[PDB]
Amino acid sequence: SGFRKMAFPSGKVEGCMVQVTCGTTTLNGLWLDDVVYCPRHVICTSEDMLNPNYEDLLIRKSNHNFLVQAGNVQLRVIGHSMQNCVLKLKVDTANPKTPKYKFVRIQPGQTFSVLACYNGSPSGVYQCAMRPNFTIKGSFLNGSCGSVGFNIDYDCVSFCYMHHMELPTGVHAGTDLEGNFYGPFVDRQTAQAAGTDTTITVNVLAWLYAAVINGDRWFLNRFTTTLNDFNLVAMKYNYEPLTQDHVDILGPLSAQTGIAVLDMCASLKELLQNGMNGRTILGSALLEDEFTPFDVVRQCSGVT
Amino acid sequence: SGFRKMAFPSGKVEGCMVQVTCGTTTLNGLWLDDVVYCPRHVICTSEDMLNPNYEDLLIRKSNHNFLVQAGNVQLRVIGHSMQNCVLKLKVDTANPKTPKYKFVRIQPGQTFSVLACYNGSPSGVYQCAMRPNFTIKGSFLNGSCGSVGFNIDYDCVSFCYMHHMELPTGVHAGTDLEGNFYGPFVDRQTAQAAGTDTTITVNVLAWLYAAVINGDRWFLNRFTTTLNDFNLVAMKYNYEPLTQDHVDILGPLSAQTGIAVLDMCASLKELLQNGMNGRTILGSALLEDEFTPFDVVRQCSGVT
Ligand SMILES: O=C(Nc1ccc(N(Cc2ccsc2)C(=O)Cn2nnc3ccccc32)cc1)C1CC1
Ligand SMILES: O=C(Nc1ccc(N(Cc2ccsc2)C(=O)Cn2nnc3ccccc32)cc1)C1CC1
Repeated sequence: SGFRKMAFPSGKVEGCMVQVTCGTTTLNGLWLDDVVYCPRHVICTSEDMLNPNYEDLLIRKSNHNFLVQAGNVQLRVIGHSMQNCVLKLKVDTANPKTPKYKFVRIQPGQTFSVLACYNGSPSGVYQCAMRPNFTIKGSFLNGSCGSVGFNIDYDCVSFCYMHHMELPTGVHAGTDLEGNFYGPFVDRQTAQAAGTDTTITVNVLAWLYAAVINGDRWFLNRFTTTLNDFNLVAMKYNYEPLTQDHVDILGPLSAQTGIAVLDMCASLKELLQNGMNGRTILGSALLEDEFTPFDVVRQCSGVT
Repeated sequence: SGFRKMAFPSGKVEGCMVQVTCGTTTLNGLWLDDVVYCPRHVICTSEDMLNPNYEDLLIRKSNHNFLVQAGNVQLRVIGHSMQNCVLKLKVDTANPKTPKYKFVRIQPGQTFSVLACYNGSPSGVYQCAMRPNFTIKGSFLNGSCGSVGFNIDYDCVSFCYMHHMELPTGVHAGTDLEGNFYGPFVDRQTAQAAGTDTTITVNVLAWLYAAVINGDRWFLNRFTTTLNDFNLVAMKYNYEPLTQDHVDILGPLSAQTGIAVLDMCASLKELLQNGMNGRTILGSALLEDEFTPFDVVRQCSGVT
């Protein structure tokens, strides 16, 4: 028992991190097979971030201008190309530590682990959620760009995120591994405000089921609700509207605990209306929304 | 910016996890050089956990009774010995993935990452603190025993914890890598209650400095306090008494922010007395105590 914000073991990803330097700028790259993936803003100078013309900036760069170092060994760059907001540096050596992998574009509300890196070296790993407003609340300092987000299914690493920027609000924006930004963000040093950060209702419910499984049950009540009644309350508290698809994914947790999804919704409704009253749930004094129903099942069953 | 409960990259530890089976029981072992370390209760049956005589139980076991598998390859056991509550299985092959390592016995209040494993395979990584009552609030299911806690300094892995048991209260107990239990716990299926779980005051203060660095400052006040005045309040709220050594370790954070340690203590005092008033600090509605002053500095500087 016990419930923790658990990240995937990062070893398979650590073996892919490299350092990419272009002129004065150094950031992280992801080396898979004979390609190194990195944010295209690696080619930008101080007077560029303001309004960069990446096509015009990339014209002044050749294969030899991109310095890729893996550990203490230099990789030879034989090709370079821009795909949306990422650069793909073709190297002459396939990464011998390349795991089985996929590039996936995750849905808002889904979770992933981030391996924060600096100068191609890993510093830490933590679990994140893609917010409904397509930002992530990460922990990144200058030099962390190119750090990636991922999920792992047995031996396959699904890369879903690459870190590119920090908005003036301290939240983070980035792309999938095809270089497409999550949300409306652009790789430009401009005021870009994130939209309303709504709570991932399906995840809070999954976490409430995790709490019941692990012994925290004070919040269980004698009430029930309907999807429409619950959604009226969810709207007021800037919670995502719950759908029948959400109810369906909560099915295994509902079956395991014997608490119908709508009864758990009624517990959530009362917690939203009345607060925690100074109490805690799984060591938290607020409703946790960064565990999907899949994460709860995985952690409560021990999937390796 | 941003602040997260970050764990160390687990790759160096993943390469050490093996599966150890003795009779019907399977748990995790740690393979470093030519030795596999695992909890000695791997030799116990159902009618043993109640009151096991490990010396008498180990007498009926030979090198061939301990099955050690690393991935899909079997290791040959050429020696076995019991050191306190761990078994040391000498194997004929040095682990080719053995990192530079140390065995350290951590102090209560210090933090570490846990690589949770099942059948020698890693499932996840999370950050823990050794509670002042020598328990850890982990996430472990049956089969997780032998999972280890560790810290990493550049390339050196300091192993500090090995998981052995879950107390009837859902908290976890374990040993250092010499097999000595943290706290008064014994590897026996008996009621063993943990003592009072006090809050790690030096860590809450370090987290409050992390909050100021990352922009959360509503809790800063116009007051100050003394060590004795603060400790009167800390006693009432089951917080660890703050010492001059604690003040000294908070020194770099105090210097970075320009907020004297005793002024931060006065903010903590008011938060203890008046609560959060429905507000949050670094996305938490309670005072976080599982970040040491070293963790805050490391995360806020980007040590890899
Ligand atoms: O100034 C340089 N580069 C350089 C500067 C800023 C950035 N930007 C914005 C940007 C994006 C596309 S263009 C400009 C970031 O937000 C990067 N970021 N991400 N997480 C951060 C956390 C803290 C601080 C910065 C962080 C990206 C690149 C060269 C070294 C001289
Ligand atoms: O029953 C067997 N072994 C077997 C049973 C219990 C245990 N024990 C207590 C114990 C310790 C020394 S003696 C008995 C644990 O607390 C292990 N633990 N740790 N985390 C857990 C989280 C959830 C459940 C159990 C957990 C250790 C070993 C053999 C497979 C048949």
